[PDB]
Amino acid sequence: MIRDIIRMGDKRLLRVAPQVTNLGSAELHALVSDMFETMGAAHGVGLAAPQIAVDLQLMVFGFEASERYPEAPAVPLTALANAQIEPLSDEMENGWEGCLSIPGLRAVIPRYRYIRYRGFAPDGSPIEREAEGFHARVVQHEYDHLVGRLYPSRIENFDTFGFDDVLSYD
Amino acid sequence: MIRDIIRMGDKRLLRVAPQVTNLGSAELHALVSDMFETMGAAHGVGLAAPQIAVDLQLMVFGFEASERYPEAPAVPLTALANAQIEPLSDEMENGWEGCLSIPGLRAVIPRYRYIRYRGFAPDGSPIEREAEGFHARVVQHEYDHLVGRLYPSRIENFDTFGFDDVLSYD
Repeated sequence: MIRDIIRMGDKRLLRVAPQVTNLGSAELHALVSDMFETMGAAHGVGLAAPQIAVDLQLMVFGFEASERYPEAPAVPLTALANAQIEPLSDEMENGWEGCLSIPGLRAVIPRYRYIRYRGFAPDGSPIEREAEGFHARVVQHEYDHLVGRLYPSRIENFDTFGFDDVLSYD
Repeated sequence: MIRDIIRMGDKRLLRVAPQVTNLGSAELHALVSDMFETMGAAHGVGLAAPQIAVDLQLMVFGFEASERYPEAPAVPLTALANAQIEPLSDEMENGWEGCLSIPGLRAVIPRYRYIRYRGFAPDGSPIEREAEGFHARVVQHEYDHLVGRLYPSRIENFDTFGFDDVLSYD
């Protein structure tokens, strides 16, 4: 079932979400399944549970081909609960971000180029991966949602913030 | 003639506009007349020339009744060239701003509560006024456009930034 994606301005995206405590549950599986479906219909690369108004530390992401990027490399389809993130270097990198809670817009955002993230698959088994570049950016972006942060508050260069159909920054 | 209002992301809003040097001209009068017409059709409270892609230090503003505010007090219909602004106190005040170059959105922005602004009416006669509150905010906002600045880059509290139909901040 496709959920409504709530848009920026909705208090519910400002919350710090509590942990997922029903790993392996049929309820949790139904929720993630809805998440992938919603992300897919909206052509997202990632989706955080608070974006469909569920106050949980849960995100889905990944894709083979993005209509949106387009030529970002493939990121594996992942559902990850109780995400915690550590950078593996100080190196930052600028890239375009957008949000389905913010349709039409985009901006350039510095993120860590190299991270390890840790958490749980919905069946309860542990996930830990090192990631870089676009992969790492997506997971940093979705994580911010879990902690009530959106991308505008990370913009350093405001010249790069605008509507997707109007921007012409490199 | 109603002009297209260009939207955020358009490089042309990032420019520092040169002075108006054709005061009293029929050309300048036609341009301001278009500006008021455009502002009116879009229900704006102010409009800066760069927002219709004319690279000049010129702004129009004012209204009796705003659909948008609504209950802001009346600000007189003013066309002002070569605006220069000075604050008359250090007192800052938070209020909602929006932009027709940014439709759907709004945020709370600190501005000086008290300013003097100076410049020229289109016939060339000098204008200098002291203004406060909403009046002052409008003129500070339009001025930023002349210097290639938009409101996101003035946001301090990102919780207050969102879509007009979704926000519920006080």
